[PDB]
Amino acid sequence: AGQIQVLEGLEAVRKRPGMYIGSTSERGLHHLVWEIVDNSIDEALAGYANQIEVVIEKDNWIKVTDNGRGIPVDIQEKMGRPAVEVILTSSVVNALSQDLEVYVHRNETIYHQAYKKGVPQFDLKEVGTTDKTGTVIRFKADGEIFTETTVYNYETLQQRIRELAFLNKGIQITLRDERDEENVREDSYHYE
Repeated sequence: AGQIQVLEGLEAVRKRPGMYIGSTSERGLHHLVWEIVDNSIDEALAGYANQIEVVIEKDNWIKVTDNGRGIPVDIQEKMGRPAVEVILTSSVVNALSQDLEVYVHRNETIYHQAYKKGVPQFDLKEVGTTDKTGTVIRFKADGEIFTETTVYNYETLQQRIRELAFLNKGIQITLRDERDEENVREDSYHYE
């Protein structure tokens, strides 16, 4: 029933995306970034993170990295699935992305899963080791949903990132545009 309810949720979000994120215009595209960054900010507010990095990657992928606890990976009695899988298969960003990848650094281990339109492409796997904790989410917005544009505006991202750092003092939040490898721009904000 659990995994059935997952698939139905994905279908629901992709049928009426504007009901979930306000619009499928440039505004809604940027809302994807906010949803992910908001979750990292909660982890800092909980006492466990203090650095968030947003990278606009080649072809308008977005990568958001935080140094929090890592999304948990323990198998849920609820779903029989890893917690991270449950969390990400119920995410609007994941549903509205053509592709999305997660790397969790936790338990001295790096765990990876990938998704398309919210559907896991393989079971969560151990890919490496680590001495850090945190979460990396990389996604590519689905152009079948975002029919006007899938191109981010640096100044839009910058203005809100600066506002978020000012509002949440002590969190370092960095924005980097890597879309043109010959001119990489970075702005980093850290209030008191």
